[PDB]
Amino acid sequence: GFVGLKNAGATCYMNSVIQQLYMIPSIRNGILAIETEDRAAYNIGVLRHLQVIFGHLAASRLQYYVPRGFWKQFRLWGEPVNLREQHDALEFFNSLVDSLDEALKALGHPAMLSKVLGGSFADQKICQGCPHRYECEESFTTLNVDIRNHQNLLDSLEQYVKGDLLEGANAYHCEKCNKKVDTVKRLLIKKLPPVLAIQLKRFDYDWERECAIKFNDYFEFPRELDMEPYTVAGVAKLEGGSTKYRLVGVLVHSGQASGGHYYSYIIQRRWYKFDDGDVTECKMDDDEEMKNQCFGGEYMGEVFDMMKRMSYRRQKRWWNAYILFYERMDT
Amino acid sequence: GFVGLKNAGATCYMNSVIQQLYMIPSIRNGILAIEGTGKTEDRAAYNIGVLRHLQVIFGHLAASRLQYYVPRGFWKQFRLWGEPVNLREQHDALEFFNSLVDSLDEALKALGHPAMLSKVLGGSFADQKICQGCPHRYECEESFTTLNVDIRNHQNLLDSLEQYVKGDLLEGANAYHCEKCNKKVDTVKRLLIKKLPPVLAIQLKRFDYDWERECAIKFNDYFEFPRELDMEPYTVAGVAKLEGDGSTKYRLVGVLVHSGQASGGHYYSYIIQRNGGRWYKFDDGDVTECKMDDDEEMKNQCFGGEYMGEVFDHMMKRMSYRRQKRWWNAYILFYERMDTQDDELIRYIS
Amino acid sequence: GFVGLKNAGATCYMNSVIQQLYMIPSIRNGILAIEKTEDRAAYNIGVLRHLQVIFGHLAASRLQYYVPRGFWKQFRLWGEPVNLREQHDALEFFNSLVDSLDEALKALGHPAMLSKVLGGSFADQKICQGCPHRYECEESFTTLNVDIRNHQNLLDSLEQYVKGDLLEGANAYHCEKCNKKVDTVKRLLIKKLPPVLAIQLKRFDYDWERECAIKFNDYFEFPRELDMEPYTVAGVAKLESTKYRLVGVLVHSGQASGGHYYSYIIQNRWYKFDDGDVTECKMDDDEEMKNQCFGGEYMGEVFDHMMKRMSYRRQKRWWNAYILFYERMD
Amino acid sequence: GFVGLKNAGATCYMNSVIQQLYMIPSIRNGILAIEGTGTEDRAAYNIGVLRHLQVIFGHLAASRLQYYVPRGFWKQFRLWGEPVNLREQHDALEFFNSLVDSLDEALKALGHPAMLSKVLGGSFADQKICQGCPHRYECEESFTTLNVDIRNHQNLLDSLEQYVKGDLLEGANAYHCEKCNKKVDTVKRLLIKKLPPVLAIQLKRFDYDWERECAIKFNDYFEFPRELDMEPYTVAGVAKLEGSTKYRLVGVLVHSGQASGGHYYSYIIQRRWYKFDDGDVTECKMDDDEEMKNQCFGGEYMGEVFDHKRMSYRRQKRWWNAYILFYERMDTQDDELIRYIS
Ligand SMILES: [Zn+2]
Ligand SMILES: [Zn+2]
Ligand SMILES: [Zn+2]
Ligand SMILES: [Zn+2]
Repeated sequence: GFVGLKNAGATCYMNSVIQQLYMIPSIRNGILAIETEDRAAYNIGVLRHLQVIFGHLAASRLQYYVPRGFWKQFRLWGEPVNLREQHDALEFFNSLVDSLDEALKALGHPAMLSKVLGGSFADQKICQGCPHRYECEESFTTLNVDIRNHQNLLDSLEQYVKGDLLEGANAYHCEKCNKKVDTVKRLLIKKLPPVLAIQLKRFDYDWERECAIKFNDYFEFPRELDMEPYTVAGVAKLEGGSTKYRLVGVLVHSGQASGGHYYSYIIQRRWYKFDDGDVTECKMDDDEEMKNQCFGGEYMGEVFDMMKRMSYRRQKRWWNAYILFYERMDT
Repeated sequence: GFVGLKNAGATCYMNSVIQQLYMIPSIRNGILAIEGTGKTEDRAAYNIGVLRHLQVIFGHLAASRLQYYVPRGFWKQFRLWGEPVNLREQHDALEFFNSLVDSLDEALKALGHPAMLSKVLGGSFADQKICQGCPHRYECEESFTTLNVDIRNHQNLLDSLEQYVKGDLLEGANAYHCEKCNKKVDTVKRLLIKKLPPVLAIQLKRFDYDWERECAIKFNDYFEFPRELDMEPYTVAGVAKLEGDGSTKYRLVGVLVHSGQASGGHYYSYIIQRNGGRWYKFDDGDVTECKMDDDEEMKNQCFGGEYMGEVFDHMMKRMSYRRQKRWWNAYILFYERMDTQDDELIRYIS
Repeated sequence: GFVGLKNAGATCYMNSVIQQLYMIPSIRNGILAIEKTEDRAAYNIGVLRHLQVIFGHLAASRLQYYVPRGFWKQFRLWGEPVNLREQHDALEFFNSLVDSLDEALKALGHPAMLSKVLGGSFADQKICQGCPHRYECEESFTTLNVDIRNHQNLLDSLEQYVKGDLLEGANAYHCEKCNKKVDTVKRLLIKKLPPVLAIQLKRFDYDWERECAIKFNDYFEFPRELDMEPYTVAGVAKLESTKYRLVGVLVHSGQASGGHYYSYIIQNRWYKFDDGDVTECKMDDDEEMKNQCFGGEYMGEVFDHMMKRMSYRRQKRWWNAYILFYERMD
Repeated sequence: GFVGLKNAGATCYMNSVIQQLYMIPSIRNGILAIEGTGTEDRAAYNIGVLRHLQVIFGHLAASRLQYYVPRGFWKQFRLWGEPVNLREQHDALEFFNSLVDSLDEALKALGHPAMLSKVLGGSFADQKICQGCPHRYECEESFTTLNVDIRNHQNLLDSLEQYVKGDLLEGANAYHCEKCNKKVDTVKRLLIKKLPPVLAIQLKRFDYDWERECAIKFNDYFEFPRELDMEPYTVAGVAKLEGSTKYRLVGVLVHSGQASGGHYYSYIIQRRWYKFDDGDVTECKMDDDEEMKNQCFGGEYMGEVFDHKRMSYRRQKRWWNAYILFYERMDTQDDELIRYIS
């Protein structure tokens, strides 16, 4: 079927992301089709080394490719990479796509990854105690959604639209009126990308225990997604080109906040599970299995040990979806 | 022979502002030079109406033999954020100023000219976020027509201008989200001045609300400001010079003063006559002479603050020391840059 | 009870113009309300100041004429010093004077008054006939200069501004957008109309053969009432206030190089301002208007030989209107 | 390598200009960066023009195909109101003017500056220096190209000089000084007030002949340099004699053949030269001065013609030659071209 990627030590965060980029036809074919002084050669070398990986992923009959070249080339925000250290896979995704678009521009090409993954918000402030309204465009490569106060994607996406009331003491300063005014601040989507990448905000820091911490809360997301209710236009239609998406990719994280393990479930343009060296078949077409493998949450574990005693302990599903990739229905 | 402006009832907020614009030569000569002046469709005519009536006023200020002019056309024409103006009601002089420069600029643009008041009065900040726990830095441009400085927690202009540069440290639980690193990171948020205007209008933030009393209030705190001002330490260049990667000097030309309570009270303008061959007090219909060249008078009329009043009553038989507040003080400072009729404000652009 | 102005030698061109500006209410009262490149600004304020003095004496004093010694000393024509015995073009004088007075005001803070009162503009239009483009720019004017040699009356020569010139054939207009020559009408419409409209009859020119300036004394009639609408941007556009009354005729009499200037002006009734003497006149009557201002040839009836010979000879009326001043009804 | 553009019939005038615009980086990256594009008629029209140029620039940057077929542009584009017959030849400069005007209108309407006017736009100071009187008259006149005379000069510098020398309005044809109210001998000249970042220069090779009822082409010899100093033709430069002003040649839009037909193509420099001839973008020897001369300067030569046997020698014209030169200023992606202004 497919070709894997060897893990150097703790580079599943590289693999899980690359493999997801590889499986977007537009980025695969885009990258393979390409014929401060140090930074320019760096970025091109990253693009150049990604090409090689893409080449071997298309070509090879071997079960996995070792990307020794990428590992030596890659730097994460300038500094050198310890291949035994785990890193935020999103942080890695952000560093790679910047560098690729930097590398393309540097060879007089149009910014591909920004085009395929880039959207923008209309940041709207509607003043309620005065007639002023303010908006600026703010760009995004990922949509970052709340996991701790919502149980599914649609509800957390609606939070962008609902906004926050800037009120009383915490009121918005209207520049024109020269006063504090009660005001809705919300974010609508102005430009929807051909590929919509969504981060489930599962990671944070525990002050009381001096360490990074993972929220494994239950959180569900659909196979088909309609973004119209969250767009500028859509909200205008309510208030007085394709807006539909299908799930194609799930980047999972499994284990602790500091370490743990990354892998990627992806559709064949059925579902395959890309886990470092081994790209296996899986039941992601089944909804219960989608639920157990990705939605997270608690359950009652039924523990046995030589199977003589039976314990019943609350367990966390510590394996769950971190990043969702959705493809626009006209793409 | 300076002409005043009639007060309709509570219109000193218009007069004080208008007079300050009239006395900026580039604006005066710019506005008077615009020919062809004499819903979406409604607003372009409205805005040109505003421009037209200002031209008229400016005309009479420049020419009339009278002690004052009565700008009825303007009063009838002017609408503050849509609503028609009740001439008996006091308003924030800065609101008025904002509404007025916006309308003028929109009139001039509709007529193919540049946004004159935005060119003369407009600057811009560089809103810089400097991450301390990661190598990232984020910058965006934000325009301003007025620079707004804190009066409560500072005692002079220079120190409160320094607050823009010193910034605020976004830390701990309140830490900045670096979107590339995808984590909370300790960060300095600050504003440096990117573009300095030929005329720099400065708001002393003297008004707020009291929830306990359900009324607007005035902070009459002491606050001093100099006659010459160097803006370099607060600019992008000047801070880049200090860190290691056109005139920046300014002369005080005007003080728009507010006197009395936050709800009502009274506005008037002290302004320099820009001359080759001094200060005058423009108070609605009477433009009187004044001692604003002297620092002690400047201090008493504009710097605000508390003092000990020698109060005399009981047909002069009782002297009492009561603590008093100077409720008359500077609200808006006008500063004019040292390298300041410019032909390029009148030229067609569209 | 009007006051005259003394002629220094050949300064009737000054008087004729000054007296014509004195009788414009808005210019009189405007001037009377005003109390290398460094010397230019100081020169101009001298000129304004000195005119104010003349305006002062014309109104207040009851002498038969004023002598403007200071204005003579002060006034310079395009940098150079005035020779008080040298005749000059009264329009040159007018242009140099209105420039100076507006330059003086602008420096003193006031707005340009004379430009306001006398200034108009043209929409300089080019209408391409062989392509769809049109080009318009705005030119300004203090006087309107009309052809006299090829027209017999004011309305028809004003009409010439509108008729324009056809830029055709080998002399065609380059359309900048199309990048080729195209047949084009170039015309001037009046964009802005001044409260006082001043109009030049183009009577003077040069004769290369004789090495001297020429005067054309051709017949040329002008009405007491003028409608300017047909010559305006808006009037032409409608078709495809603006009313004036005559208030002053600046006359020139005699030879082109020398000769003599005086001003007929309305008070209610016409008065002839001729240097020191301000006699009354019959300019209310149309035959006098015609004989004094319109020019043209006539058959002179000459008597000589102690009244024993009558001979008929063609004669030119060498006394005629040079500059008309019209005031806008409002 | 480079992507060509398909000729629709007689649309090499479109392709030759577009390609030259595509190769100006500040225009390329400027046009591609404009979002929100993807009397009432003209606002939609002009934005449509911009949008369809964006897709072309899209395909020229991206495509691995040998040429792109700009079907959307052909449907969209109108020349002075009328729909364009794709079989008709047109003046390449007439196309260029219509296109820059339209792009500037689209941009102004979207709140951005007039990009093409910022990059290609200069202005003259139309001076009139009265010699018989102390008056001087001056007005600003904008230009999108410099138009230079080919017939009475042999090279760029001498014909640029002509602008400075001017015409003497004298004798009966003397200038009317408004202030002096007389005719006065006067120099009328055009000096360059503002120099653009890209300088487009028209060589005036086309006119009408009245005898023969048809358009004609002057193929006279006219040479131009690779490096060009514009200081002596500017206001300040003449003010000396009484931002960089140096330019590098980056572009030559050539016309080949008859006045009313013929063929356009574009030699453009690689920021080494390349020949953009509709669908085929080929290497060329434009770095060599003999090749520059033979391909662009025009003029007559002695042709050596061979037939069967027969070796005749007939005088002949180079009917292939430069029409429009594109020079790029030495101090020239600029964010201030894409900022909001309205
Ligand atoms: Zn407001
Ligand atoms: Zn960071
Ligand atoms: Zn045309
Ligand atoms: Zn002259």
